[PDB]
Amino acid sequence: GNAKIGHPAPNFKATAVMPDGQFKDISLSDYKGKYVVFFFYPLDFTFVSPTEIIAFSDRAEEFKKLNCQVIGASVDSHFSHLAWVNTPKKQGGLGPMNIPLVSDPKRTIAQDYGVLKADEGISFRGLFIIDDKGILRQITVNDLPVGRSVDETLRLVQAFQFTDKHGEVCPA
Amino acid sequence: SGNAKIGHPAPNFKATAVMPDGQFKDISLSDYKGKYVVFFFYPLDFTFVSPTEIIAFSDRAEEFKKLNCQVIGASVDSHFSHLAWVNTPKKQGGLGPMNIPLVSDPKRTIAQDYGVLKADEGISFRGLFIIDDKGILRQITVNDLPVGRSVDETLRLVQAFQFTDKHGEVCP
Ligand SMILES: COC(=O)[C@H](CO)NC(=O)N[C@]1(C)CC[C@]2(C)CC[C@]3(C)C4=CC=C5C(=CC(=O)C(O)=C5C)[C@]4(C)CC[C@@]3(C)[C@@H]2C1
Ligand SMILES: COC(=O)[C@H](CO)NC(=O)N[C@]1(C)CC[C@]2(C)CC[C@]3(C)C4=CC=C5C(=CC(=O)C(O)=C5C)[C@]4(C)CC[C@@]3(C)[C@@H]2C1
Repeated sequence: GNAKIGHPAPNFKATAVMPDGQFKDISLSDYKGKYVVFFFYPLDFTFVSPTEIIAFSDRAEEFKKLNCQVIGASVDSHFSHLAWVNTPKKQGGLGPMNIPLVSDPKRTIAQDYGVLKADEGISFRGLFIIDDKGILRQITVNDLPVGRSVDETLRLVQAFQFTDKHGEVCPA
Repeated sequence: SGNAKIGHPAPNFKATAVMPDGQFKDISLSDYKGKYVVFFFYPLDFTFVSPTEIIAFSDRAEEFKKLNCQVIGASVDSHFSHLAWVNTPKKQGGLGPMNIPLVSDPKRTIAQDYGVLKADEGISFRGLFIIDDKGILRQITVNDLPVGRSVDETLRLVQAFQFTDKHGEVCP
């Protein structure tokens, strides 16, 4: 792919299901000025991904406190995303979301980020930390069965922000 | 770039390492078939963030041994540089005695194979790779230089891959 540490993260423009339940076309560049956590999950209506998606959504305020936007993505259609959002949580659904969920039906965003599982047209569990200038700072890719940690993601975002500011602090 | 792809054999290498007993030995990734491997790069010796990471993995090597997991560190520095850093006591800014081997990659080919060579600076990013007992790459982690890695998170991942290896694999 085109995701390289220290280089601009690949832009994308894609339809997402937004927290209000409506569809909107969004771009990574919409979020310049904020840190971004951009994470891929394989498919809707699965059993490892909902733990991650719900954790990032439940804890969205902790990312907001770090001026950090979280965005999820999968190759499944935006209609499929909303169907899972609208599935009651007690039946295995996501429930209302605090983060947008991008649809990548052409697989070009996963390819751009180097996380397409080519023999099975879905993304690996890629997670990318992009700074406020659009520069890629961190790459995480898990094989399909193993999920990610919101605690670890917050540790990384905060640490990148602290090290960003080091030489810019008052010299008193 | 690089040849490190999830679900494919992790790129083999054969290189000089400083072993835990303080002596040089030429080792290969394939030496560790039958065990999980955590293989991690750091930018160069005698630095300031890297020793904290190296010493943390070394100090906690027994937690990986309990998981039948070998930890291996690497950088582009010469094998003599590694030994001098080990031979410098921790209280004077060195590593002190190590429980993990440290691989030397002076031709930069291992860093290139794993896709973590930083262009025109001749050093690796903070790459970390989880390789299963069959030699297959399961996890990719790459941090930009200012932010270190977590032993807790690495153990979480190794444990999670070993957990999911227990159910549903092609050979009963
Ligand atoms: C007329 O234009 C202006 O006033 C502009 C601002 O717009 N100031 C400006 O250019 N200062 C200059 C000339 C240029 C910038 C530097 C060299 C670098 C930072 C600086 C050492 C420094 C950093 C940290 C605080 C400081 C004092 C505090 O009371 C405090 O709370 C904080 C947190 C001081 C100690 C005040 C002086 C300081 C700002 C100087 C002085
Ligand atoms: C499949 O080959 C056979 O069963 C032949 C008869 O044809 N038996 C055979 O060699 N038995 C022996 C001698 C004895 C039985 C054991 C020790 C145990 C299972 C085994 C590790 C094992 C399990 C799972 C697959 C395997 C290879 C594949 O290509 C595959 O798709 C699948 C799903 C392999 C890796 C092939 C070797 C394997 C069968 C050996 C070898």
